[PDB]
Amino acid sequence: SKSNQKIASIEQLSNNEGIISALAFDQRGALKRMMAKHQTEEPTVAQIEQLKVLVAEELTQYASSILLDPEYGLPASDARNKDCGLLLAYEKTGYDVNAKGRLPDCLVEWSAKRLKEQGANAVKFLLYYDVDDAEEINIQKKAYIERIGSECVAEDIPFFLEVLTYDDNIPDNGSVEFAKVKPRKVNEAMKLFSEPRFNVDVLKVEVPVNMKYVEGFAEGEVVYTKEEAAQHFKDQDAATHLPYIYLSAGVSAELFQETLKFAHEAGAKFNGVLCGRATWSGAVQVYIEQGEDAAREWLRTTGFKNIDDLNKVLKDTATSWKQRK
Amino acid sequence: SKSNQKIASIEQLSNNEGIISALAFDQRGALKRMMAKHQTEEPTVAQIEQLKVLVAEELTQYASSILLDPEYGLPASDARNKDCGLLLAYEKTGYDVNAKGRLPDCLVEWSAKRLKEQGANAVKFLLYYDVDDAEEINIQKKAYIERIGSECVAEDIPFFLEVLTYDDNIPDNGSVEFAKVKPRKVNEAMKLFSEPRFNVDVLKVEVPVNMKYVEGFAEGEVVYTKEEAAQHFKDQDAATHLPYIYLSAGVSAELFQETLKFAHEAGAKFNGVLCGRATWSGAVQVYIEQGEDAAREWLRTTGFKNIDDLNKVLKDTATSWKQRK
Ligand SMILES: [Zn+2]
Ligand SMILES: [Zn+2]
Ligand SMILES: [Zn+2]
Ligand SMILES: [Zn+2]
Ligand SMILES: [Zn+2]
Ligand SMILES: [Zn+2]
Repeated sequence: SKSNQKIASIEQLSNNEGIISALAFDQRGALKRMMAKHQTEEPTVAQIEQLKVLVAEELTQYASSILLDPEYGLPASDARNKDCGLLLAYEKTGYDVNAKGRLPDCLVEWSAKRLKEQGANAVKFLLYYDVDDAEEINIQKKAYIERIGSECVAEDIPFFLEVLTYDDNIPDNGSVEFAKVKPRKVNEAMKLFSEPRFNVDVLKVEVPVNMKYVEGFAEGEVVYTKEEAAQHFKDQDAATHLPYIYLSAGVSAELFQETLKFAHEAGAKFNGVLCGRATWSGAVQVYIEQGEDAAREWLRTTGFKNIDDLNKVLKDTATSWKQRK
Repeated sequence: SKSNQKIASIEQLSNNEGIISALAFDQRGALKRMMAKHQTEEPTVAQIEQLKVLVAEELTQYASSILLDPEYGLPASDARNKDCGLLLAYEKTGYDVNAKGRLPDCLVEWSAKRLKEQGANAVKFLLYYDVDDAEEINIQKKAYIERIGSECVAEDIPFFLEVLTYDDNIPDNGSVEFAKVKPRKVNEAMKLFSEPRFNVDVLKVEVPVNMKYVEGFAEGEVVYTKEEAAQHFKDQDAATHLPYIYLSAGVSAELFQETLKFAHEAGAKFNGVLCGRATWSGAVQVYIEQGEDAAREWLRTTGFKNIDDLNKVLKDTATSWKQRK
């Protein structure tokens, strides 16, 4: 029984079939790491704002919505296509490697009310979550999400909760050891944050396996057979009643496309994507080394190919956010 | 047009005339400072919980509600009189003297939803605010209060905002220099936090003058005449449309009583009090030095006299929270 305004706002984030075919560019710390590979200087605010503007200007005509951060992304939000909706990120970027727990913390100048006043159709918040963590840590995380979920009810604005999994006992997310526990980490977190007390509207989540270790896709060690990986997608689908969409996690455009196909064939009725680096990552080096004009040209050719190829796959694979179990 | 449930909850916090005749004991850091004057050991959790229990057991029959903190005050909340309502504090105790700005920060395990689930009839949050501070500091404070105000709308629970004033240029609140600016600091903060965007239900505030420097009350220097002090109370009344109640700030029971009379004669239509140390402060030394039985005896004699004398003054001076301008 979702409120009329929350329904209306999620319609504004979705395409004409109800698929969330969204473009993600709220990267801050992560964008700076990408830029640091191609220049010796620290990135400027102006530089970062302008790169986000280029992506919004060139690619939002092909997206149903764009996710931006309010620290650098407000000029880009003004530049978005007239039919493209807006999500704004609410968490501070990254986490303190020297503090235990990756504890969640909102941007200090912002509230759900102020994000709505900037024109957001949704508030997005990223939480790092390990279901096996100490309860002393996880209680703080549950309480924090309850606050944000309550703010978004009062402000009558959809709450998109992004969950990224981790385990302090397995510090490398990309490892074989992490790949074995990932389905559990992802699916259990979804079960928890689907509880009504968190007031989440849409979950933005990882695919439950690391595809780099799935039979057929794997160039090295194989952690799961195709049958095993497919079952992890089925378990993910059963973990929530809420609409859920996938993040790209910086894999190649082609691997992300083949992942969505695999999810669909396995029986995950995912409702779209918030796809960032798989679409636009190549623009960063071009912008730095060649300049603005060359970056625009990259976005009009390769960027366009990446998002158009993605949209074609979504048409065949994704399910309206309104579909009910 | 307050919601039905918020109205019902504030009725539960008020007496049969609609006056908030409430008992405050959410002190944590401040209570420890009081206890440290009478023992060499650091206070224990068990010790602090039990002192709050004694106050709830002996005095809540004479109060319309009690304000407690969720860190030590939950056993005391269970012990309150059946007709006495409950407010729970949401902020961490005190502030970091080594960090600039006294920036607001909720208790990490709590949310408005969880406070409501403990049986609170209201959420109370303390904000330290200097209207003359840098905007870089104050924007964070406004954003933070907007979040809490929004949570309390969603959870349909009254939001009591306590404001304490300060000025980093005048580090001693109790000084003559601070006394001169206090009315401005207090009244301007009330004007700001009465804006609809903060969703405050009731303001808990300081009296706008330091009575220790008002003509007639002053033993030393006189900062304001009686006429001048009376006008500051009139300005306070005009600063808000919301119900507002006074905190005691640890003055004597008799001075607090004469302050409420002065406010009333000046034309401040205050709606009650959240009175803490003026009522129970003497119990702390007795509990530590003499023990539990002696503390109960103090509460049944002097404690009772203090709260009963206060209730008599409130009957003559305070206005229903429902009164409209
Ligand atoms: Zn390079
Ligand atoms: Zn993301
Ligand atoms: Zn198909
Ligand atoms: Zn003593
Ligand atoms: Zn107080
Ligand atoms: Zn009178």
